[PDB]
Amino acid sequence: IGTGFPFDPHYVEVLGERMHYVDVGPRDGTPVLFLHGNPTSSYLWRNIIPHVAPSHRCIAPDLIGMGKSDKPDLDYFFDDHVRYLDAFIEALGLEEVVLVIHDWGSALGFHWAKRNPERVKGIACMEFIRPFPTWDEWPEFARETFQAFRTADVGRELIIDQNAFIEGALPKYVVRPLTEVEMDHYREPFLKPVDREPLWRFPNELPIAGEPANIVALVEAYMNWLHQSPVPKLLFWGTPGFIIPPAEAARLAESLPNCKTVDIGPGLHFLQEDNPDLIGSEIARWLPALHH
Ligand SMILES: [Cl-]
Repeated sequence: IGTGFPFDPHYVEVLGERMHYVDVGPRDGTPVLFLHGNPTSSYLWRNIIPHVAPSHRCIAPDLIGMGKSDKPDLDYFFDDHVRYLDAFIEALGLEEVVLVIHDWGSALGFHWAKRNPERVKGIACMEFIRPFPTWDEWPEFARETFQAFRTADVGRELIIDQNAFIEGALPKYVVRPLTEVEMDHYREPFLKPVDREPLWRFPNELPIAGEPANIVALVEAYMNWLHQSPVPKLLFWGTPGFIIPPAEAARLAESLPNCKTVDIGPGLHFLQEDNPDLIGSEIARWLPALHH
């Protein structure tokens, strides 16, 4: 599995701040927009993009406060990310897109699709955010971890002061061991502790046990949209998975219209780090029939 990031940097200024992004492939078609989540960056997509770039434009931004993007002193609420990504998409002049989304990138992507349904020609998703109506829906062995993340004292200590999301959760939810070179690419945005604010606000925004109410309502809304939308969908899942276990992937296969599911083998949350070549090859194979 490749550890390098052989993508030229691109930058766009939106809402006073520079956002970094990958931009490769042809300009005369429908772009494929790749949205990472917490605590990652476009680095997460590095081994997937090369499968898709031959046929389609690949655009992979670093969310505001993450990756090589600028790091304003924001609260980094979901709503902040929405503002920055909405502006990013318009700054690039995108019209119709295909989305490839994970974690908070999936909340952003599904929320954008719900608001812009005629501009979404397909959604490839994996380990995506859905409501967890009670802590019981949450993976058992991570309930204590995320309950502690979701506090103003202990959660800040762990995630900001001790970098637990990077040093702990990230490698814990990849089945294969991440290498030190890969870990250094994920560490680099967050070398200064104060810059870890998004890594803490994100778990506090997760729709779990009814809280926070604004995010539960928005996530419920995009999931209701998704369940009624005819848009083509490609859902990657692993075993045991994390926020989409195998049984949920199978329910979604039956319940979401025009949905193809792909078993990637072993995986937890960051499926891209366990089987990037199958994810990329399957996205590439699925794109042509979306054009018409
Ligand atoms: Cl999170």
